[PDB]
Amino acid sequence: KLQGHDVDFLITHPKEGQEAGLLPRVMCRLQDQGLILYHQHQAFERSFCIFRLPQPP
DNA sequence: AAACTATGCATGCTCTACTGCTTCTGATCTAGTCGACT
Ligand SMILES: Nc1ncnc2c1ncn2[C@H]1C[C@H](O)[C@@H](COP(=O)(O)NP(=O)(O)OP(=O)(O)O)O1
Ligand SMILES: [Mg+2]
Repeated sequence: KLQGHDVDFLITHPKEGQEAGLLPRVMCRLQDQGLILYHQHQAFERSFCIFRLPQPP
């Protein structure tokens, strides 16, 4: 598809047994960066958000 | 020699405080239902 309504990703680690708490850390880091308008919760393995994309113009 | 007053005792009622036991209430928590999303 060339058009959509959302962008969906899947995060994994080829090595077994390391992504115990990956998502909270990445989400909080992005929030510190200042891009998440909405976090589903503001250990979980799923979340939907509303990113803040800066357009080139 | 008699009357007044200092001293004390015995008892009931009341404020005040303190310690301990029991019960009630505010606060900390899992099941059911509807709804959101993917
Ligand atoms: N009700 C459901 N039942 C089963 N699987 C589902 C599902 N809803 C989603 N999935 C699975 C399959 C879906 O591909 C994926 C999430 O896809 P989306 O972001 O909800 N819709 P997409 O991005 O594909 O299209 P568009 O750009 O037009 O909005 O999760
Ligand atoms: Mg999507």
